[PDB]
Amino acid sequence: MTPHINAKIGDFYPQCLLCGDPLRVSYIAKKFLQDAKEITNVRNMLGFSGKYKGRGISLMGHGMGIASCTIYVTELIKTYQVKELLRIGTCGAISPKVGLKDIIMATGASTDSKTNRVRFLNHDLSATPDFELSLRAYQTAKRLGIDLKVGNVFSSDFFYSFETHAFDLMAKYNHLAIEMEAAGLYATAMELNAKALCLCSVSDHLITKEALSPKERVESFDNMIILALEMMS
Amino acid sequence: MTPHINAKIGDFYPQCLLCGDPLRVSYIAKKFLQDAKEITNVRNMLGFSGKYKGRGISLMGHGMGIASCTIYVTELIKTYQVKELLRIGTCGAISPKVGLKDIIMATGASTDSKTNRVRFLNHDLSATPDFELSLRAYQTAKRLGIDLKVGNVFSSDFFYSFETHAFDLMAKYNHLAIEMEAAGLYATAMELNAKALCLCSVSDHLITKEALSPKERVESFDNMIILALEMMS
Amino acid sequence: MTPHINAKIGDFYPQCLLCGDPLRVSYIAKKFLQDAKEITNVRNMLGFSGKYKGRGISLMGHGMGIASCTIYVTELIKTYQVKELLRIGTCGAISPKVGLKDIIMATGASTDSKTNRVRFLNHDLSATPDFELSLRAYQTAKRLGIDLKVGNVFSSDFFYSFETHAFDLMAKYNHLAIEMEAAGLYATAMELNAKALCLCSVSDHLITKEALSPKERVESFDNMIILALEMMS
Amino acid sequence: MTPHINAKIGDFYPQCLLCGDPLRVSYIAKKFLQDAKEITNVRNMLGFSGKYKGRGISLMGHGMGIASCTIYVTELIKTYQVKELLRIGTCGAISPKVGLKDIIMATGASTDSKTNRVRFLNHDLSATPDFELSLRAYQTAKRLGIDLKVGNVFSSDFFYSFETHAFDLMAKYNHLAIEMEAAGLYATAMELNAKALCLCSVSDHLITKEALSPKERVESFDNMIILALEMMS
Amino acid sequence: MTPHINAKIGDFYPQCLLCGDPLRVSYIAKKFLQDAKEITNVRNMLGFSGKYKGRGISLMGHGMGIASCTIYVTELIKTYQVKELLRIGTCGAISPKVGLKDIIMATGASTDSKTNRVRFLNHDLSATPDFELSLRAYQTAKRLGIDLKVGNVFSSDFFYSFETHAFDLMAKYNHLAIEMEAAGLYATAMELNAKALCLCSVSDHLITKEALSPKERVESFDNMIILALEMMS
Amino acid sequence: MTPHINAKIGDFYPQCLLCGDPLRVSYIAKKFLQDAKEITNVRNMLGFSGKYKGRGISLMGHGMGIASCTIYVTELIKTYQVKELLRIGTCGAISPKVGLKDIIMATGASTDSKTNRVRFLNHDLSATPDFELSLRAYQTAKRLGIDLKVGNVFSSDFFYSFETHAFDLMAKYNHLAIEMEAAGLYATAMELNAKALCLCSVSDHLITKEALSPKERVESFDNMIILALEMMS
Repeated sequence: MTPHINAKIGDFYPQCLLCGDPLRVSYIAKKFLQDAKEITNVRNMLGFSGKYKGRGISLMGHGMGIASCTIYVTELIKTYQVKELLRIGTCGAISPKVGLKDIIMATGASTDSKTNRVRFLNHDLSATPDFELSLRAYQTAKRLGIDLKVGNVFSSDFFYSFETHAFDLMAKYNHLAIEMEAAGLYATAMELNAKALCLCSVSDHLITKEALSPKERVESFDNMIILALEMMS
Repeated sequence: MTPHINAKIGDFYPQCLLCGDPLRVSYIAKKFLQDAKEITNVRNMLGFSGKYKGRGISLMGHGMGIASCTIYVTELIKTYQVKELLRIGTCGAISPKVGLKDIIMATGASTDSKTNRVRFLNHDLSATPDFELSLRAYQTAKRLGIDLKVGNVFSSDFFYSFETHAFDLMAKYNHLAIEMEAAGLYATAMELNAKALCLCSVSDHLITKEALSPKERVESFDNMIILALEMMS
Repeated sequence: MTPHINAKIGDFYPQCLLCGDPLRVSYIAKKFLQDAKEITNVRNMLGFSGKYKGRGISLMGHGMGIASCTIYVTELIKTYQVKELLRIGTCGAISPKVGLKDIIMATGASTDSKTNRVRFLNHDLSATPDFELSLRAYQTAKRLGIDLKVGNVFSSDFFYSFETHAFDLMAKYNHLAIEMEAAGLYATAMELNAKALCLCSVSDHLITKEALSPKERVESFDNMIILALEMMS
Repeated sequence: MTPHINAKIGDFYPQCLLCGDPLRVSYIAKKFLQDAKEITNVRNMLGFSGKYKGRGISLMGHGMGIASCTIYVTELIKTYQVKELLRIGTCGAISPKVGLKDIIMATGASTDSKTNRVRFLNHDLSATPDFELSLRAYQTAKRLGIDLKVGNVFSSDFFYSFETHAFDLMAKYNHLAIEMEAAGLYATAMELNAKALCLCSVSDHLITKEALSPKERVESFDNMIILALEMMS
Repeated sequence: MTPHINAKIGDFYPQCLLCGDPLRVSYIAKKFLQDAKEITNVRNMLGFSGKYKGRGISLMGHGMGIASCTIYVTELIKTYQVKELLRIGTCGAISPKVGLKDIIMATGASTDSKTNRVRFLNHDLSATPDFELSLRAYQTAKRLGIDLKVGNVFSSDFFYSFETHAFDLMAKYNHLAIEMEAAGLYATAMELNAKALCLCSVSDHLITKEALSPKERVESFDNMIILALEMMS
Repeated sequence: MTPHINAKIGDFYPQCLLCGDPLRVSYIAKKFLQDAKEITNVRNMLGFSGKYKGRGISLMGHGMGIASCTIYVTELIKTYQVKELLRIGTCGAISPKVGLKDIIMATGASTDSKTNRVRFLNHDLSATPDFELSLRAYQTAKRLGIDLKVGNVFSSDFFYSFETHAFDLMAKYNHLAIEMEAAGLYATAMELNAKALCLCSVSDHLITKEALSPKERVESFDNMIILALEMMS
């Protein structure tokens, strides 16, 4: 039905969790969902629909980077009628305000990409999440006793930065971490009148300088997963 | 002291309400504050300290445009130890999602200014308010029976726009109204680790050409003033 | 009549002096003009008309920053038919060629604002004054024996710069001082086919760190004020 | 070994073929490569090593967009010591000079990404392939009776473009087709002193809206796979 | 001594006239100077020294475009000690206020070049002439009976514009004509603390679409030549 | 017929060699062409037509910098029907891989000019030569026993750089040398559907500190001249 998703129209629930990693999506379906069905698998980018403790949710992989993320989110909204999108990914810490393990809620996503300038009159689009979703996250995290760190992230076109000298400046301006997709998710959701939010877990520390294995990036962040499932349930 | 404020160190309370118009500031002190004292008046830009329901509150004018607002906000934080800054004003609505008398909570401020590019590595800074402050506005509005319109505003360097043809695109991307300062207030507060939020009253609709009568303008601004004072108690 | 000026349509003389500070404007009206009338006071931004040595002249406050200055200058030209606009402001010296209280005529106003890029095809607009006003300032200063310094100024969106490391480069390219409005004045007068010039007196010296008090910024510049009045005769 | 590749150093041969779709990578391994072995599978992004006409060749998936392709290419060169990278993909034709089923050698990759301005002093990096590899492709195509179409491609951050009105201009400047990775592959190989080339098969015509059937796409893709393997052996 | 000038250090007088065309330079030496000596001829770019009414004056060709003009003016100031540089060039009028053969004094040179952004912090440099020279031109034109038209020029990288639709906008903002060098002459003299002015004679009218016809462009601009020689005398 | 060329239509052969220096063009005409005729001479920018091994070839000066090169290339293609344009210029080496008098073939021309962003939607145009011409150069160089170095060049608006600290980064990205016209030649040829290529001989080595005299820049590069004539045969 679209070039990158081979689900039937109607296979997605209106609420969808997203990860860049399709194997994290697969792990979520197996560990937390019942009656789960793989609904799409083009380019190995898996998506699922199932029940979290009796309530329907969908999961979808979005690949790495703003261009990849934009592709999947565009199709989810425009073709698959998805209304609420919650990214739960990984990020690299740069700020003294946060530590490893920490879950960050991104109230803004700054970027070194040109995509928002192309979208938005070559001006500065402030890429932001839906407020209702951010409120629901905060309240749920409180209810569950999960100490959520709240601020900006910086969404980069680079995993391997050319601007490591600038991390302190970013931290000063309340950038808690760097990842590579939130500004894409936020701008696409704004374009298309949908509700989006990004949470991310600090697996890696860019200034100290720890890094999780590929396996730990799938398996270490059950608290963030539970937060997402609970807030969309 | 500073070139633009003649208050004594210690004259400002840590929480301050801000408006563009120093006569709106004056109006607030004269009507709503107990023991209101004028604390500064350089360039006729007035500021006050007083009490509301037993709580110390300051008020400060910030003039028009990001550059003017930045001066005042920088001085308030760095010299006068202001920690929480709540800006209230009118705007020009550009979205069908809002109408006359609506109060907007600006969860992002986009801009055509170069100021955030200068501050932030020539990249896109997502200028955002403090989350706790925004949560405090939402909960207070709920208590007061105000239905907050939440979304982005666009902060322009132009009152008389050369890009009116772009207003529908702005509205498409969840910009509910146009004003001239919020992106500056937000960036400055991000730079300086202070808590900021902007609320805007819809007095004019730039698309529908709706405009409130001079009397209902006084009544609607009073409603927004009450919201703000209630938030700072 | 306009949102920012409440003068009647023939209240301004075609020749108008401008200061960002409405209290310097008030000072000038009281000390130097006969039959001076306050003609506007919206947002506490004062303007006056009266006579100097028999000839009508107007005075108008323009606030701080290009965005503020543009609002006022646009309205003075379009609504009030002002033909000649002479800013007599303050600036921060960055060259040893000038000292505290020196008078500078800006033959060009460079800028870190995006406003002229937005106005002018995303190209470089060289913001410049009317040559005949500049000629008249030079000749009037020689006659009065006031030694006018002549060169570029840099019109910034920042009073508190993030680029102090660049001030030497700006001084190398013949920028004598930094102020915040000249580029906006010049571009607005260019757009609207009006005659403009900016003079500024040095109120801050960024080499020497000496800075005037707010009161001194009103009172210390009679030579600049007399120069301005004399060139309008 | 890296966050995105779980192969051991020594697993990749120094020549590697790249495709965006890891299922395409799998197909090539299963049909064309002797002793095909899966060597990486992080995020479902498959990579393989095996032999073609006696020559060791590796295959690696790179995902969609410049940011994703940059991650994988950086790690293949800097960790896995890959020296020669040949990307083969589909593209959307924009030029009258090409049509469906044509194979394009990209001698330049233009872009709407900011990545190369970030890499390269905010100037214009002309992102180009290694000349000797491009010569090898030309000679191998002639030998195989492939009428190789040669020109620029335009590497976009957008699959769903906001600038379809510009496709004719891009075609005028010798952009034969649009894809989403070549500028990244080229700039990364330039940075890291590796040899890279991108070939792409026209699967869709973005002007006429004609498109190959799924069967027709696999058949045209096979010709390009043979070209790539033959030039690497 | 330089790659572009084969004059000996000391061959140039400190006052030098400049044209893009070395054959205009030749014409001036032969018609207006006594004891003229050709002092440089690298790339056929002729320069001369001679006498006008007993005073030493030099002449130098500078080719077309900001980059060519910058080469020669940098060399003249830095190697050859030239102190005063007066360009007497040709331009294409975009204003109704000017006609064929009118002389324009450029009080500002706008540009579509990136050169000034490269030189000046990526901001807007207002490229302007030395005020004393401009005063000297104005007084000398007055004494001679020459009607000097005064305003900005637009210095383009394009003789054959891609933006002819924008000539009306350029004219609105007080650009009387388009040429290709003034912004570079002015920026280089500002860099290097030298005095520079640009005069240009209208050879082409781009609005009325009228032009001088080769014959004709030779003795056409004697008013400008003499004005220049008189101001250096 | 054009303001910059006074040749008659049909005076140019369809294959043209180009140098910035019209005296190098003159040298080539006298030393290597039979029955050579000077065909144009406007602004001392010479051009010729003659025969090599009985085949017609033309030669044209293009001056210095992209704006100048663009003027002449535009006129040669549009008015004079020139189909194949071969720049044989000079350049400043920034890589250890090349020495004084080495011949570089530019497979891309990076730039600090704004010209290609003006041309190309504010995006990155990858400025590249015609492939068949580059193939011809390579094969012809083999035939002659000339060792042709191949890679990118950086086309600057500056001979005297403000970014000398960036040379090592340009070299890292496979820029062998800096010159000032190739990106303009390439973009113009791309715009007008013509075949172009740039070869340049090293006249300055910016790393080792060699620099040829003006005479050497005319006379030292017979190998490059012979290569160019033989490739047009």
